[PDB]
Amino acid sequence: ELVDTTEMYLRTIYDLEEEGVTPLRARIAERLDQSGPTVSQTVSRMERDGLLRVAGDRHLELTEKGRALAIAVMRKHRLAERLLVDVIGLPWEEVHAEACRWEHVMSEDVERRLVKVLNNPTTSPFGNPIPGLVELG
Amino acid sequence: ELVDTTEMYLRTIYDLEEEGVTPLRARIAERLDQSGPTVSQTVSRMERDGLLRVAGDRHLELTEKGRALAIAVMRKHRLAERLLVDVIGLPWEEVHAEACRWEHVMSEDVERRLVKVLNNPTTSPFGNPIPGLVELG
Amino acid sequence: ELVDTTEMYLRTIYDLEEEGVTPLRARIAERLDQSGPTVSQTVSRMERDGLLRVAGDRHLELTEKGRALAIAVMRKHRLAERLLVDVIGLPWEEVHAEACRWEHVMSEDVERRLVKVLNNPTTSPFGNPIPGLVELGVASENLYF
Amino acid sequence: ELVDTTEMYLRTIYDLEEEGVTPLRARIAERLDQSGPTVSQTVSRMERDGLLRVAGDRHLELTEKGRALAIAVMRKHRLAERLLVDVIGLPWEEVHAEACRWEHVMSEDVERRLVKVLNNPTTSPFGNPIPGLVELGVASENLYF
DNA sequence: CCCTGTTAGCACAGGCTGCCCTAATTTTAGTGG
DNA sequence: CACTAAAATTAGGGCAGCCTGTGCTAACAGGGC
Ligand code: NI
Ligand code: NI
Ligand code: NI
Ligand code: NI
Ligand code: NI
Ligand code: NI
Ligand code: NI
Ligand code: NI
Ligand code: NI
Ligand code: NI
Ligand code: NI
Ligand code: NI
Repeated sequence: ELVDTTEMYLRTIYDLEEEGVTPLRARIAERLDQSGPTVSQTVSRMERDGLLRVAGDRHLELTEKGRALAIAVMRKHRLAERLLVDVIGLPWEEVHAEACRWEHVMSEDVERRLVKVLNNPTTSPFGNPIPGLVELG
Repeated sequence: ELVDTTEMYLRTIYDLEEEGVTPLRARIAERLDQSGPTVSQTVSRMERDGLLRVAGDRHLELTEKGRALAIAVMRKHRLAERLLVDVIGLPWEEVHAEACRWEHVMSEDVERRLVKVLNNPTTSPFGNPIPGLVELG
Repeated sequence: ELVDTTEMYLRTIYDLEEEGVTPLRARIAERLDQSGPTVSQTVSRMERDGLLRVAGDRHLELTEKGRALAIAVMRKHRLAERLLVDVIGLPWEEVHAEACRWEHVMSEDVERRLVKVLNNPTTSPFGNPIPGLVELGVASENLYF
Repeated sequence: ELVDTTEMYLRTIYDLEEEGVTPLRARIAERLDQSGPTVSQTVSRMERDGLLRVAGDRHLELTEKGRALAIAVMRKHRLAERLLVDVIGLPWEEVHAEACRWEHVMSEDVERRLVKVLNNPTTSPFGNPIPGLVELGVASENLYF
């Protein structure tokens, strides 16, 4: 359903920072409609796997490793949204729902093909900036 | 890694019908590169859920329900292939692999849009036909 | 350590009714020594599961189902208490605490058999009446004037 | 359901030593009707708490600490079995089941009273030896050749 | 040997509920001003 | 009302202990070049 739990967690956190709200496990429990214990356990794993940390104040902070992955996903997300509006012609309202699944399967090759095809876009079809276009190459 | 195990088993069984090769479990192990025990388990799970059934000769055959579903995943896989070649301009030797993943996240909404935008396609860029177009709408 | 939280909440509520005190989430807090937030949360599950209802004036009331269980656990508890004292010879100061755990594991089969071997007791050795002997299936009520 | 998971695991492994059957997580899954992943996760927990170790060949081996506790539970189990047969008269088919729950709530105080009241039983009504009475402190090991 | 499969025993990811906590805050009830 | 003590909630956790899906090797079974 999430298609890829880990990435959804990484991207959910990114969203939170973007939204200005403090990233805590409760914020994720709500947004992904999953039990409290599920988020703790999924986050533990991501911690175990050097993707993030739970600070002393229980703040969620991404590691360099994790922030790299998170960016990659948001980048695909927003490239997806673009592709869906400019080219495919999917109605405004459903573009996000669709991209939420696509972000998890697009390769970086297609990403780079989209940059060309879509005319060096720098923003989602909503004003939202596209992260890490530089590292994409 | 398959993204969707079930759907991949379905499309694989479909491919085997298309190619006219005898549909055995050993056949799914080779292509999906899993172990005999692994594919037997998963198959009997799909049997449990009424997607397929093992005959007397151990022939895996799709149910009514299971056939429909497969057609739909093949429809996606190949429309994805069209889009990746005709529009995105992804190199040829990589379009399948990419669409192997995209097939599992595409919405029918996106499918109907592809039909229009791709100018009523009937085949993947590789040649093979695209099924389920009528069922689509 | 409670062994069964739910049965203990019910039995607690029943002790309180026996004793005369109004049954509030806050009494359970003090009896079972648990945090307020915990006691409210546990009570929601029991409300969810149809064991009790929290009334408009915050009173805790047992449902037919809840009351049934309450008695069945009390009955188990004072039977165990009889056994331990009259048969097993455990020192008094431990027999309640023991019964507090045994109450959560004893079946109705054992209970019935206990009634016969203890020569039809009607009270725990502390004197407190054994409830639910009728619904258990081993006695009928016959009034004396 | 099991009343206390850990103790049931310990006791089940101890059971498997008695019958001389190889102590694998798979056995536990079967006997307690639980999924493999459940027992695996729970066994890690008990490893982590010094109750047992998982050998290189996956054999489950009780640590001294886990063993003491397991004997202590097995002892309660069978003491309770004697009590249910000799004294209470619970039907045979229901006795182990009842004991399977009693084993988890009986104090050692009760175990010692039961040794007296049951005239120093050495065996459960099923024929199986009651282990750990020396540790209980009611007897002394003396060897016969 | 090979092909194809089963049976027995694992791995880990990724879901869940029950039941316990502090802290901080808020709400409900009654005394007294 | 005002003010407070008891009562309860909000907010964010903890840990134990359940589950199914989907992946693996080993060991073997039986049919066959
Ligand atoms: Ni911080
Ligand atoms: Ni979006
Ligand atoms: Ni997503
Ligand atoms: Ni056939
Ligand atoms: Ni293809
Ligand atoms: Ni695929
Ligand atoms: Ni009332
Ligand atoms: Ni008592
Ligand atoms: Ni109790
Ligand atoms: Ni060994
Ligand atoms: Ni037994
Ligand atoms: Ni037990």
